[PDB]
Amino acid sequence: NNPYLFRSNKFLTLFKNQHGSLRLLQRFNEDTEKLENLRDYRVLEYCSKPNTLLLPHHSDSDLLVLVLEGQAILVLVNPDGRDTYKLDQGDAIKIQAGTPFYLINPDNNQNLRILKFAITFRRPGTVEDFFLSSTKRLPSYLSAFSKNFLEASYDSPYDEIEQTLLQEEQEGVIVKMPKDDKPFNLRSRDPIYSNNYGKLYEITPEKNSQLRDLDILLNCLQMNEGALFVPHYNSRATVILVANEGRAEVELVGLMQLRRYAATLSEGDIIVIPSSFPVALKAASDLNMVGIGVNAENNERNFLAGHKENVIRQIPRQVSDLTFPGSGEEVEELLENQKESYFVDGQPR
Amino acid sequence: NNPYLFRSNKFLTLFKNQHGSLRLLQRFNEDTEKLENLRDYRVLEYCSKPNTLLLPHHSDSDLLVLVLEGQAILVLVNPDGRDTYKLDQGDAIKIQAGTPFYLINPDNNQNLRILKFAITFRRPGTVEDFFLSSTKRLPSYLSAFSKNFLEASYDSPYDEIEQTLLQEEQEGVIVKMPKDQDKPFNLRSRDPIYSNNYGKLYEITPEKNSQLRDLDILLNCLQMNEGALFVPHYNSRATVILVANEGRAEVELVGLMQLRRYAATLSEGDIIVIPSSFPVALKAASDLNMVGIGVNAENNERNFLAGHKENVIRQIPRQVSDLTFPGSGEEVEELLENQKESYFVDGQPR
Amino acid sequence: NNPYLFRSNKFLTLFKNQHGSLRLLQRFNEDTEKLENLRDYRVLEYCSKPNTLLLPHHSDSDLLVLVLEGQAILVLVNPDGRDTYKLDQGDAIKIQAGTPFYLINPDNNQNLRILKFAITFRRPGTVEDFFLSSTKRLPSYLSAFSKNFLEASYDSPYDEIEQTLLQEEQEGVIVKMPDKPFNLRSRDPIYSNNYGKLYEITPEKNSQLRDLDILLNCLQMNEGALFVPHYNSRATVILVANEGRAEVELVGLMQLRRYAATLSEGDIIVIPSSFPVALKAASDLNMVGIGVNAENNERNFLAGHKENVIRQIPRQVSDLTFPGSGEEVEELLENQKESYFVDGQPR
Repeated sequence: NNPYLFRSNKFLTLFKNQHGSLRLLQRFNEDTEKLENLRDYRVLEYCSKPNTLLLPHHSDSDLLVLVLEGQAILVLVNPDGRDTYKLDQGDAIKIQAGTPFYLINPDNNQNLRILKFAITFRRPGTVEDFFLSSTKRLPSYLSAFSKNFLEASYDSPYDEIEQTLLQEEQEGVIVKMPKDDKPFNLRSRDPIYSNNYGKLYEITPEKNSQLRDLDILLNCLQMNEGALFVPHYNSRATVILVANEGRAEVELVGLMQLRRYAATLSEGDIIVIPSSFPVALKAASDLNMVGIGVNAENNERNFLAGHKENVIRQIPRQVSDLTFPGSGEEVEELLENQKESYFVDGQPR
Repeated sequence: NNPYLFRSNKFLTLFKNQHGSLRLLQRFNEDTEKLENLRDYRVLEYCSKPNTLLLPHHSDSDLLVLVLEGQAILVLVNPDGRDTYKLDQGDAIKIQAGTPFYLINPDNNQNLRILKFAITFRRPGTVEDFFLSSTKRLPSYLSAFSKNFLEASYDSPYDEIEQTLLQEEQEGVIVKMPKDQDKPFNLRSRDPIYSNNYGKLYEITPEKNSQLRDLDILLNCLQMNEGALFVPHYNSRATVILVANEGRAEVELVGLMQLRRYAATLSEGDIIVIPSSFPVALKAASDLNMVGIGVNAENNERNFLAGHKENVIRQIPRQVSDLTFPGSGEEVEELLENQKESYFVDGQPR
Repeated sequence: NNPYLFRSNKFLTLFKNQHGSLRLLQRFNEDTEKLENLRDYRVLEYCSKPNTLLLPHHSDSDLLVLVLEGQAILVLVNPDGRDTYKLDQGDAIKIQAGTPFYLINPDNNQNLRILKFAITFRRPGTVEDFFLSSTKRLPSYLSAFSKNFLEASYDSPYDEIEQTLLQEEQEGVIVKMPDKPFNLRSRDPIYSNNYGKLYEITPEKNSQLRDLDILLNCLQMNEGALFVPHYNSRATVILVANEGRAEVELVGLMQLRRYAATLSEGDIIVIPSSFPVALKAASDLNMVGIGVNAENNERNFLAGHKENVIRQIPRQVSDLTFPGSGEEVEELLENQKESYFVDGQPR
């Protein structure tokens, strides 16, 4: 029906128990040619309950980890030592491929919800995880080696090695904790658009060294019920837009023939907004959303309504008069009606 | 039959009326595996008559715009203001994806002929254009939005909005202008890299021009006299899309399992693709000028197999020549010394 | 069965005579989707006997040339002049695409064995060579041009041109004779104990490699030695058995699979990024590694004292991850004293 829309039911449950869930969005190009440009990227949700640990693993892929809800303790293990980070809501960090990490929800009441955005390069489109832990679904990758190699390696009898590393200890890879460069925040900077209806924060690869490497931008969209993000488009960034809280009425325009792709988004729903496609966004409730833009370097946002950054207002009358049915002045007058910019009252009068 | 040849009839007419035409060359990889390296690029012709306007639109693709014939006024609109450029014949400029522009042929007699070279990145191989204009073939992309959103957006009744923006005024996206009235750069802005009595070749490399560095492209303007021959050579890295602009060219291309020769006579509007490392030679049937667009251009080097200057065979020592070739070392060295001129030579039969 | 394994018989013999052979490994992705990441690269052997010449040609591809055995005289022809290089065993150089070169084995007794690693960009996965020489298998690419163009070009009669350039002189492309290169072992080895050395040039350290985003390593091990379980973060390494025989255990993936194999002279195993790998020397062996996606690569070990990531996991977390008590784990990882290379002899 709409190829740019990924309902929260298009997520595959990789793992689940009473402690938390790991879910994996289908390939962007599983169902359509129109997203060949995204085939290298995958999205994952990690919901975990209080006082949980995600057992040590490494990914074959680079991860952009982004805390939507709650607080987390991330530990990266390198051959040398280990780095520990408290991530609060809105914090993001890049976990290099090959780095072994584990994740803790310390809060005694607050759930944890984390968005992983995997950049694949080994096998494009596919994310493999390597867990050290023998569990029910899967054993330790150490167990894959022969009796000889393991014994020679650790200078130990296989019986010691098996009873100490390789036997199945835990049921799952999310377990209960005993009954008891750096990260950066989306909203660490001042919002690039901010009036009485909405804020939009944005970190660009131009401004953050972790993102320059990935050629990604992140933005945090906040709006009030009834507010409208007026028609605009990005020059370069293809933005994967994730409904975090609230419901959003989205209208997307594209193309042969002129097509309109509208949808109402609930918590967990994703729409892909290609570069140069005009888009508008009404808040059905107070909502915040999180955007991940690829091909982000040099991105520029052109508006088609409101006072500020309205490209149509920069078209001279002599040209307007020819382009449009209205006279040059008739057009210029209609564009001056709307006083606010970016975010406006989207309520029927 | 010849997969590197794109006749002028391989262009699809996107739009046409009595004011001008916009045409679009088929994908380079539509008909052969042999051009996978070009699948991200598309070529377009814009021929427009005097005192015409191309209505405001933006592309999803980066455009390299290049004026073959005439003069034009290009206006790039940004959210901040707008930039205006006079393009004369041989002028080129990069139009960023997402930039809304319009194009005017002001000359009261001279036609306008422009080459668009689209670098695609959103949907590889595909160029979409977004026109603000309600026309016969297509309505404004603004019209696509709901009655609610449009009204809320412009703070106006839909009646006003439809009559002012969305109603069809113009018949086409090329319209006649009313009666009673970084920066661009020229191919020939530098000195030609090869220049004798038979031919000139101008060349801008990404090494020398910041707009091209980004695209990893080179442009060259080839001029030759009837009967002149561009002697056998090849590029190391650059795969050149070669556009017959004026005159007719006898072209011999050598390639590969099996050894093949891909020859053809080229007319105004014809294109041949000359892969990297493929030996190529080119005789002028008439006085011709051509335009070259080379991809993978960074660090390109041109090796010749004939003439005095830059003839790689002349750099092979006699001891090795004698083994490589049937002739004695000296017999070879003597034969390569015969041809006195370089690059461009007399191509006339004796 | 094992898609990462390329036996020496999987090389296609492009040309052969009593003077030498040119052989070309099948596409990495011919038979499996699991190596999409390598589809731009091709491997070749050039084995030539003493006092031989490889006739002047240019490639459509960038070549990383690497001398496994013997010594060679490489001549690169540019439009201006020519550069001549003596390569000794272990020497490597990048021959840019389009550069015409020829190759000589001057030694009166030693064979020449060269590993060519082609980086393809024109037609991805395909290497074309363009020989100036008329031979039995193929004529000079000059012969392709018309009588007119050739005559006009060299300002000479076709008779002279044909008898001097275009006629078949030689039987084959290997005939009997009448910036700078760098050695794998030019630096100090990054790992060195009583069982093994590993040399490694990274793109970080060598500007010829920075361009190609490649690392090279020279692995030397003593019979019975074991390269303990490790993985690279980013580099996918094409591993070439040069001398000796190696037991290789490679672990990967929906299902957990082990890809073991015994490798002989000429055999290649591809070791993906993030796949744990271990390697026992059945005999004294040396191998050559070509790692792609090499920029910023990091090697994490799962056994031995130094650079063992499992040792950096704290007890409190270990206790949960593994069946053993925190200290049971900590103690077991302390048993093995040496690092990287260990005694692989069974108790």
